[PDB]
Amino acid sequence: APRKSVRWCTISPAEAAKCAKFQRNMKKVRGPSVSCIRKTSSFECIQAIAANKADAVTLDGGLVYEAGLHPYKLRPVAAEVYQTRGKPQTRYYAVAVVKKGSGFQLNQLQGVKSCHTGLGRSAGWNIPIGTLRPYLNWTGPPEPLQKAVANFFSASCVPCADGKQYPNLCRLCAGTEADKCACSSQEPYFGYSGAFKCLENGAGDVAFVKDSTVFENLPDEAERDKYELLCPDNTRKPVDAFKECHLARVPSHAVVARSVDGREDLIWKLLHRAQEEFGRNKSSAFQLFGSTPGEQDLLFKDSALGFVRIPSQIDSGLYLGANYLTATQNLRETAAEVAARRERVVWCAVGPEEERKCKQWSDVSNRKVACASASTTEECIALVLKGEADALNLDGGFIYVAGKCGLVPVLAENQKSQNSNAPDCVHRPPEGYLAVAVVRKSDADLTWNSLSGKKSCHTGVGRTAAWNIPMGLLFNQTGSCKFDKFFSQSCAPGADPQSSLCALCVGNNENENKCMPNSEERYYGYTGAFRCLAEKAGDVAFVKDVTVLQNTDGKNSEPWAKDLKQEDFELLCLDGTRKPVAEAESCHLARAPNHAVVSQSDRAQHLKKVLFLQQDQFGGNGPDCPGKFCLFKSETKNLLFNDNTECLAELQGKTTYEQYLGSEYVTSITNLRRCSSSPLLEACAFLRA
Ligand SMILES: [Sm+3]
Ligand SMILES: [Sm+3]
Repeated sequence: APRKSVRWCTISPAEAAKCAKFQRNMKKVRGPSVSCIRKTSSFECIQAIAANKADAVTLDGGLVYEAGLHPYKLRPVAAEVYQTRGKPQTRYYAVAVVKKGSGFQLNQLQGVKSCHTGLGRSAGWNIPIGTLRPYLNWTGPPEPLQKAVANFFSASCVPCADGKQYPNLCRLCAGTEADKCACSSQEPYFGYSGAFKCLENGAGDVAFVKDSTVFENLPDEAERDKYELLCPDNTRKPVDAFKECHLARVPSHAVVARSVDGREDLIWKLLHRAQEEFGRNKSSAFQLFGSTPGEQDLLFKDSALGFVRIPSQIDSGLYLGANYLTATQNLRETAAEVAARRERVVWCAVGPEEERKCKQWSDVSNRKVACASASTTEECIALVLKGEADALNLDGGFIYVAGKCGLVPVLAENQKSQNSNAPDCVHRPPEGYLAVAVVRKSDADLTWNSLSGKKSCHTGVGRTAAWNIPMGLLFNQTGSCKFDKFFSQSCAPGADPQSSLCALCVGNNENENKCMPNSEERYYGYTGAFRCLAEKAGDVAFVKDVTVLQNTDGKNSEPWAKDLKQEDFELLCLDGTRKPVAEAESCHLARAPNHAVVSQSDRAQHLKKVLFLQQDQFGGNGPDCPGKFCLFKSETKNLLFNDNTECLAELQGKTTYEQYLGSEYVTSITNLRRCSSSPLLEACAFLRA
């Protein structure tokens, strides 16, 4: 029954004392217990926990990142919350404080003495040095960045700096013999405050800090008018306009632990009660977010409202978020590397057959596109979220989540629709596709009204054509959320494998991977679903009219198909009517949005431009399609895009997810969520807040 005490990793004599007072205040409270291990730095604290020598340490963004790097695998368990001047947050602005009349503009920093909180943290280093990178003249990765900055500022006070090799980086540090440049509250200038003083005492001319710092020691407006903000555009404004003025915005500091056996469950209890037993003015016997006049920021960041518990799928990268990981990694990749990465495009494949495919496209384009894959649509969405990946094709069903995660649909898949297949596609308004209800005419007693407890084949859950529309419908008639209970059994990969919904699925040829949601599941997607009913594994196939068409009457030359015939298939129609496969126009459940590639709005454009190129060299009329590669072709296997894709088009202004899918569906979908919820939709829920 008992569960251990949280080992908290301190960093200087200061921290312990504080940690101390906490542990005891804690027990005096009859709350989960604590303890303090003792090392010398945040970087150290990391390793310690790594080797289960301890369990937690509140970390800076910059440090979180390192903490997540391979060997250690640390996770932002909890997040602090601060000022904002109004509505509380987990994001903070990174600035530059200089004394009125110092003159120099941010682009002029060469020659100035500068202050820094410590090595590698956001506000003081990560953000700043990257900004000024364009004036460093530093070979890149091969040549130590320390020497750069070293030689960029006349001298300075860099905590954790390797002042032996680059003494200039700790010159300014006012610290005793070895306390000098120490990487803890033993160095007076270490930390936000730290830096501010380093500027206040005239040591430096520019401090890189937290947006609240200044107000965090200048209680009197007057004093506050003595200083300013170096805005990235080259002007200077007042300390309280960080809002416009700032080098960057960066995510909150966080309580980190182990990828595995972190004891998350003990940590969060500790902090939760802590907010509650000694946070914002609750008692007077102790104060979490209160530190000595000697040193600030002990254990947590001073005057932090409190914490928020991060959801678990969140692993650092993500926590950070794109914008930050790129630049952070940017300070350790060559310019070349850099510009390289900016000009290309990494596509995110789901499943092997696809990666293969992405591999082709790669070699065919001469690397203008490269590849990033994984086992689940979710998965490739995250990757874009993290920045290992730029983009991929989504179906409206994933559009919705992607959109929830802040991504935007760039180009649309436009079928060789029918009117006039001239370069109309490009401008042609995406006209949609019909999700139909399919079964064996053979089996006619059957209707839409009959599907209670029968066999169903779904292309994928969380997808439109199949899942979304029908279940949504069924949701409208059953008044109940037990999706697995409706059809006797089912085939719908990405469902819980030990459920009926993944009952009728066949895993790859060697029957492995039952229910995964990708092409190995021979019953996955459009085709796979049509066959699941074809091989009669089930009775009702939720798919697109077109679907049937593509594999019957000798279309797909695959055995299971081969002798399939249009006439053999009937459409269930919303009024109990059944029709042949052609009357779809009047025999469908509804109209689905065409699929849509997507990425971070950021690259929105460049994404568009090279794909447009790629599509002029390899899609519908690809001068080289039947020749050395066809982007839009994949052996009735739908690799990357639908096999009938004429091309990809302009969204006719639909630029926000809602716009593209439209209110209704969107609403249709948000209704279902009342039934269920996914991991990533949740994740984002907290990140985008
Ligand atoms: Sm910081
Ligand atoms: Sm689809």
